[PDB]
Parts: sequence; structure tokens; C-alpha cells
Amino acid sequence: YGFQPTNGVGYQPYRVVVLSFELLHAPATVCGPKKSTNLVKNKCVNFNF
Amino acid sequence: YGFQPTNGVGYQPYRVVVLSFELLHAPATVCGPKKSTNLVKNKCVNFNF
Repeated sequence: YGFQPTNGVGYQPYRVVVLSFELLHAPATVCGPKKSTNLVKNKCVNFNF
Repeated sequence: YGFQPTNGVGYQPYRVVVLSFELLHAPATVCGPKKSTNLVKNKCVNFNF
């Protein structure tokens, strides 16, 4: 490449990262800040197990 | 000014410094990177006093 600070757009260097990840194949182990709550029973509730 | 990294030449910021010299009126105190020599006399020589 010929990266020079005087070059116009379409020639300046860009930094690129691609994120790939499997939806589900096993016990998942990568995810963010969801607060693990307690456990309730014998009631109609919604859950995010 | 509207300096943006996407701006083309003729709009990116430039840094400028100007140096002005007075042409000597007193014992000078800003000399070049020269080294002095011993003093001779009674001989045809050239000098840089």
C-alpha cells in the first residue's frame, strides 16, 4: 500500500474487525450483564433460562 | 475552523512558525555552532571576528 497522510479518502488506512460467533452448540459461555435472579415456582411467570 | 480528519488538503490544520532576525546592533549573543581558535598576529590571514 501507499498510505500517505496527504492522500484523499478512499486511500487512507481503515481498521476493520469482524465478529463471528455460534448461536448455540453447547452450554453457552459468552454473554453480558444479565443479573442472575432467584428462582420461583408454581406461578405463571416469564423466564430467560 | 472546522478541522475534520476527512477534510481534504487545503483544509487540514497546518502549524506555522516564523523566525525574524535583527541584523546586529550590539554584542551578539546568538552565534552559530562554530568553535573558536587561538589568536595569531603579524601574518597575512583571514578572520571571522
